Amino acid sequence: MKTKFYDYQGEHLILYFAGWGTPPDAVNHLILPENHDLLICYDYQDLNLDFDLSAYRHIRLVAWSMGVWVAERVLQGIRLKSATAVNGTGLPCDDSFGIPYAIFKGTLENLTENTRLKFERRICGDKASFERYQLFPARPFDEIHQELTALFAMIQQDKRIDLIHWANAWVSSRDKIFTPANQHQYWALRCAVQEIEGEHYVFSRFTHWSALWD
Repeated sequence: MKTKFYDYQGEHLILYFAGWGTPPDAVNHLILPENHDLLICYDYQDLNLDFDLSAYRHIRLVAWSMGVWVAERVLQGIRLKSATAVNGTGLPCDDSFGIPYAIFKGTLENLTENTRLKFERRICGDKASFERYQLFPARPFDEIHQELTALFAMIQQDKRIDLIHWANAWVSSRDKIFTPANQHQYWALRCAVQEIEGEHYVFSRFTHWSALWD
């Protein structure tokens, strides 16, 4: 996978796992706590994370959408200070616990630049939110298409769960991707759940990283 590393000379690390095909810039507006570096992880063509986590004292994970499933594999066996899921579950292609199969598979079967934009409208909700999201630099179509191909294969072949344990989960009330009922069904007996009014992309409602876990 790809990374973007921010050296703020921190003792601690915030680890952000992006959604499938999403722009890393979608979290630039979040203020970091003092004494924290940031590592943005994305482009899940594979699960290789070429980065040394060892120097950090505390590592806090924030994973959005399909990033939750990815983070469970990448960080299995790594001690985390906290792990926060944002509109994502351990079973991302799942009629009960994730994105319904018809939607997940349908998205890949029909994926074009045009349907990509329609899917981003579904992720963002209203037109104004969608248009704001379009100002983030878009990742190349061929890259996000290959990413979904890779994710689809991996997710179909590996339905393991609870590879790490989560501290809390945020669930958007109008999420049209991971439906709120499915998110609640997954997280109910696993971790604290925080409901928030919003859409699958909900980072726009936050100003500070730390609000996500504190």
